[PDB]
Amino acid sequence: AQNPNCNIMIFHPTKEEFNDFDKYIAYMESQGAHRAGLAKIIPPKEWKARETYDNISEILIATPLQQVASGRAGVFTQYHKKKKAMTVGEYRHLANSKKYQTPPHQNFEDLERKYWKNRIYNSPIYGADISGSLFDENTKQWNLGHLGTIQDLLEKECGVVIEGVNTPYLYFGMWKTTFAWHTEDMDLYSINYLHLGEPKTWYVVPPEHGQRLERLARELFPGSSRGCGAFLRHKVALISPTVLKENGIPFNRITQEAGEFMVTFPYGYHAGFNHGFNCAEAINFATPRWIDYGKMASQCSCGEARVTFSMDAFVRILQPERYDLWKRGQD
Ligand SMILES: [Zn+2]
Repeated sequence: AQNPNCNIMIFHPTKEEFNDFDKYIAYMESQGAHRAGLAKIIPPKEWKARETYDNISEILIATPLQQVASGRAGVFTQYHKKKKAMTVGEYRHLANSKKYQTPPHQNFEDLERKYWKNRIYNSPIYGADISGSLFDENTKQWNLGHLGTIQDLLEKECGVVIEGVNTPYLYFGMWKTTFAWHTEDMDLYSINYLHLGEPKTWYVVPPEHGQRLERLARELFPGSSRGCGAFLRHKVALISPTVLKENGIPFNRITQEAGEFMVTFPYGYHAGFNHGFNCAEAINFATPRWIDYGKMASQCSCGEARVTFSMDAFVRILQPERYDLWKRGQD
């Protein structure tokens, strides 16, 4: 069995190897990459997403979200308070202001320390789930707007034509911008490209140990667990690496820098934070190996994980018994 310790693996494809997305994902798995639940892919030196990032200031963040925490430093939830619209230009200026700018620090480990010590006492603001792409139309390899669709994958494997179409999303982040512990909708894969700016630190639990994380979360968020059998679908809960370690939860961490891809794997619980102003793009995708994960994915029916019409068909076909209950949760 490849990668038995479930380490996060890092890949350096050549130009040739970067020419077939599906084929390279299969190759990573053949090396045991998926056991970690996350991998890093460094593109070939000659590759670029786009020419420059000089004309992105006019993109609109219709609904910036201020992330307000409740709890204690290492075990907290956050909620999203809606702010007034701002351009990326305005957002960037805000990220860089005294109130929100990255503090001076020694290195990534020093910033991580400061994040977990201090995050709860501040409320950073971010631009989430903005439909769009910063990949140049002419970029042919690993263009996140040019991947095969989950709908076509599902139809190829199962022979059922379904409505829906998934497209990439943009994220604009600042120091302390926080991604709560979660797996992807329907436990899909995800791919995340960091277009520009400061790093993102990721935490990941191996898919084979996902239930250990769920068990701990039930204990640490007892009221949340009571209200919903799949409350991590709400994407509001944070647990520090110190608390994970204290409770024996297997996990790994890695820092993504601008110009790097990260792929998350079916049922890989992940969380993280932004080091400072950045912009990332992400999309879900599927392979034949995802199908069985999609069939077993936990669903929120309490109304607190509203997703989209796009997920309707996946629940409808892969989980007929859960569909009705899920649906009315969506109503
Ligand atoms: Zn719920």
